[PDB]
Amino acid sequence: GIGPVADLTITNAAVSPDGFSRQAVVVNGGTPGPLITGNMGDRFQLNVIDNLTNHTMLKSTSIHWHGFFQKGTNWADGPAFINQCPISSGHSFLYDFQVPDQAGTFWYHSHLSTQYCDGLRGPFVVYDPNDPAADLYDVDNDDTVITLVDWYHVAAKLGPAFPLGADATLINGKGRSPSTTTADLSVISVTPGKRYRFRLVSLSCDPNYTFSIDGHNMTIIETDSINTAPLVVDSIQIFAAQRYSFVLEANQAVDNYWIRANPNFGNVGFTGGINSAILRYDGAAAVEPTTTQTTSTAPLNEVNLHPLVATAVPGSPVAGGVDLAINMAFNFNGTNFFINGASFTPPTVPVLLQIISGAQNAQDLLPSGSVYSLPSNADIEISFPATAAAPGAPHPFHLHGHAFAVVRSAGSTVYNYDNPIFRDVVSTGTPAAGDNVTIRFRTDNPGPWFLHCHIDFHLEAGFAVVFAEDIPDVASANPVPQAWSDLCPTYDARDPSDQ
Ligand SMILES: Cc1ccc(C)c(N)c1
Ligand SMILES: [Cu+2]
Ligand SMILES: [Cu+2]
Ligand SMILES: [Cu+2]
Ligand SMILES: [Cu+2]
Repeated sequence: GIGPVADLTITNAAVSPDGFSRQAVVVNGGTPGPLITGNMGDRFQLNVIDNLTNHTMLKSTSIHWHGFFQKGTNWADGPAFINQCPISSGHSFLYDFQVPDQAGTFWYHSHLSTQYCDGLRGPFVVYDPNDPAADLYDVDNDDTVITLVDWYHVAAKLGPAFPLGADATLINGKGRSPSTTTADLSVISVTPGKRYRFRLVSLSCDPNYTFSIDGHNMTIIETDSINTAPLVVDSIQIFAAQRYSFVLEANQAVDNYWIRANPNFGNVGFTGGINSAILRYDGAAAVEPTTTQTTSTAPLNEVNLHPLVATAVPGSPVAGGVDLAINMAFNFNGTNFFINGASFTPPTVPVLLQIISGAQNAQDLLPSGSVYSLPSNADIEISFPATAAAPGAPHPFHLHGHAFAVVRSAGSTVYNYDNPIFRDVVSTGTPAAGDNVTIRFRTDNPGPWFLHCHIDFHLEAGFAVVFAEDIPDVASANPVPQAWSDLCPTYDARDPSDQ
């Protein structure tokens, strides 16, 4: 892939991953952006060159590196109006951060409005030179990365506020729509007897996917960048922005096998080969598979996921047994989402800048009602009670700057204070199951961090909140480069359309 130091030139271009031509936001020439890679400990210097020209998809841009804690570099997190002002067309900005005690599968994508739905998204992998699970597989490179994308024929700002289905699922950049069943599919090669570490990443904007491979099992060894105890699975339900590394042994008869990624809504099923890709054993003919899907008897269940290494759940083994506990009461009034009676709306001055400029607490920070103060070095517990007042469930919630422990998973009434996995994106389940997904984390990273549903269309509608973590240490902990301090002046000078 493209080493720790690289340029990411953003432009507009007509594209047709599913056979349908449409203008989009492209990175270095392609929508599923280029795979970015590096090793644990590597310093990353990703220069984002904004050469966009299309206002309707927004000439401005900002990029978030999903999963990375960005400790000491809160200004490079990406969230527009949270940690920075957007980059302006004709300008470039350098994201320069280090990745220390982190290694696994991630991705990058615009964090400006719904722009990542229009194409600014790509996979990001950080290898571990001494990976604990290295002995469990033979191949792990550019070809074992699998990306899932919900592709729309209509641009994000031109279609419905809430699409309710993508025209086609893209696996590794390719796929078919009910109207383009002869479009080329992605092919993933495996050689007999070899074990592969496949890195499954959802770059989705709304759909969650039920992923499976005909005739093959899958051993999960990673969830959202956290090393996981090996778990043999039949199928994987992956929500927006989640990731899973699973080992697959090419131990079946040399042949072509269907790789399925069935979305929860939109064009479901596999008629005409949609929502599909191809697993091709060396020696197999270049033809479509004809293998049949069988019933899943070992579905992945988050509750069955455990950290590879013993990792203590912050706080105490009791409900609320924590320093600060917060419940997120979800709501919707039609066009907009709410969290604790507030509907997020981007402030003009980015929250990081507000704090650097003197912001002393939650009351000062804007927008009002969407910011929470978090004391440093403390245990936090948050609950997301599924309420039908919030349509669109299951809502995958995401926390920036930290990995959290899922003490209670969707579709379960258990509270695990001893063995829960840690991850950064979690499904908050749904209301007939009486779900009440609950997570915990320790405030070990000073700075303002976003917390929101990763269904971009819901984020755009205000389904978000901001955590102002340890406000006093914020400015000192996150020194900002000149280029960052210039972002806002150059962005605010732009005319509404001359974006
Ligand atoms: C409001 C609303 C209704 C239905 C779905 C599937 C989403 N995402 C959002
Ligand atoms: Cu993130
Ligand atoms: Cu994200
Ligand atoms: Cu949502
Ligand atoms: Cu985010």
